[PDB]
Amino acid sequence: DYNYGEALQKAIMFYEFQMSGKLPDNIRNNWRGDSCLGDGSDVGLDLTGGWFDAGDHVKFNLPMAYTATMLAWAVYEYKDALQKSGQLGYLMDQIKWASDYFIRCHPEKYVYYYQVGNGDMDHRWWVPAECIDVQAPRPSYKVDLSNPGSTVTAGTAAALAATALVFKDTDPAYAALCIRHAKELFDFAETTMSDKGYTAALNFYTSHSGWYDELSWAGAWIYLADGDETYLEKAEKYVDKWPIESQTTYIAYSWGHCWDDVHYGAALLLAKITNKSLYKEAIERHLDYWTVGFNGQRVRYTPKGLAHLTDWGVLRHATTTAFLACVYSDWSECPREKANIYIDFAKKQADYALGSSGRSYVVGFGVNPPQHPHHRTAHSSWCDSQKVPEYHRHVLYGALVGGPDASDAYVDDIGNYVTNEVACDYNAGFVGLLAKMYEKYGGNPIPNFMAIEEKTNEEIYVEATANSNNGVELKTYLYNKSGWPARVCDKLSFRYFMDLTEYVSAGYNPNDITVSIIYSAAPTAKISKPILYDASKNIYYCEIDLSGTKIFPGSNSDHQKETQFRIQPPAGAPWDNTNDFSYQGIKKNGEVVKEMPVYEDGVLIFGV
Ligand SMILES: [Ca+2]
Ligand SMILES: [Ca+2]
Repeated sequence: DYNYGEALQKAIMFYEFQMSGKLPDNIRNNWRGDSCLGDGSDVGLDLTGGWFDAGDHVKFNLPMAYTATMLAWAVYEYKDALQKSGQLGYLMDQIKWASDYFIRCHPEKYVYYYQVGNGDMDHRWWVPAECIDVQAPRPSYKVDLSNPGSTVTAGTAAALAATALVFKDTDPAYAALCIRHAKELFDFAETTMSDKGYTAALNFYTSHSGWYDELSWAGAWIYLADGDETYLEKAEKYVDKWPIESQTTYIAYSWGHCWDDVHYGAALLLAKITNKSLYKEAIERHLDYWTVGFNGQRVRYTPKGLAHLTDWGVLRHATTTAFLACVYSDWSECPREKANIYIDFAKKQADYALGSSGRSYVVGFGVNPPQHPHHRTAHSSWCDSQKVPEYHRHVLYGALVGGPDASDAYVDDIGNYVTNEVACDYNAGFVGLLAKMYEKYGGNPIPNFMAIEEKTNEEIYVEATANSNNGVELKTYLYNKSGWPARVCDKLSFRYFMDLTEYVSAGYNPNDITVSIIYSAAPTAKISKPILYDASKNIYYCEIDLSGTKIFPGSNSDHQKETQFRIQPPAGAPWDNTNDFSYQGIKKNGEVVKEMPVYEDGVLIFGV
């Protein structure tokens, strides 16, 4: 059988790679650093934190809130299994990472920021998370009473209520904070009944289904968190506003639970809360359609057994429905025959994602996993190209990709933003599915698993050429191809070492040597007079300081800065470049000159 504990371990770790903001020191990788620390600065608020949505760096709160709710749902249903796997703490930390962010986005009762970053502006740049905020502004978008967003506020209410539910025993004060914000956001959504102000997510996370399903979703979670029947009643109030399967009176059943349709999960929760036939029949009708069929109709299946609802995020849909199948099949009121059908269906969808069709569709897991997920920071280009490097510098452990077509066909290409898309909501229900599969079938996680990668290219270094000319003239490029993690540097300098024995032995003062910047792409570039390095051997160096100029792996030729400079003695003084340490290195290998060491804020970071 497949190792569900390892899969669960990695599916949860995936969210660490999506973290935005000032990162905790207990992350388990060496290739994510601080990012987007100025989020919210355009409106005078701290709106850092949360997750980047997909392979981009926009923070879309509707799918982010959906994700957090689903992860908390996994905790709620499968806490003990998650504890045993060793991953419950990390999952809870990720849930709180998102929820802390939602709370900051809600500075007053009827004002909610639902997006940080602009989709069109953000997606123009194929650069790592640690550099994206240098390339374009990241505006903060909000809804309020004059420009409302019932769908996203209700969605966030559900996330904070679900967070309160799972934290109320271990952190009563935080749960009380979450539940208050939840009820306020619910009232906000219910008061406005409109998405008129929810515009910044157009073409990315538009709500075609509206907010009535979200109101039942949020109401049910609020009730579960603190037992307020006022919100269960409101949740049931809006059931008759849910989508209806056309040509029938049935609650819609032929799609699936996802970020833009939560009435499937809402029906399941309301079923367990009230045991009412309406909800039990609705969810059974849905799960039947996905398994054995309903009234002569059944979801499409690939020849190799994948339930194939659509071509967009097909594995996201199959694994999420499987999760719901797990929850309902574990319920005592679920008819036994179909409890077995449902859980058998859930395992097969889990096993398809993990490799039953011949390859894994989970990055970094199993047999022949995808290697080119459509993900900027895991690829980690230093020059704003999907094609450079031609392989990902990092392994996005645990990422469930979009998946194959209805014939099980699939191509692993970074440019296929459909088959190789990855996203927060793709892994959300997946985590809960793997929790149940671990609870039932086991599979040992990797002990103390850490995503500490080997650095496969030199991050920061000088490339240089030189020519002798009554002294020396240097043409240098100071590179920042950092990757572990990518980072912006603005305090970089390097040293050029010389042996001035022939010069000082002839009676000349090193301070009369001319040092000059000829040209530099760094406007702050400066060069020091010779500095004594070894009084016994008359070794000196000149410091070329580019502090003040950003050098980072991004676009606009920012991953390198050219500096041309000259070091020339007074006319007539002896000069021998051939005994100069840095000159010798340049002529040995100008590509990477260890003999011109690089310093960041005065600390050596490369070279001898
Ligand atoms: Ca909706
Ligand atoms: Ca010399």
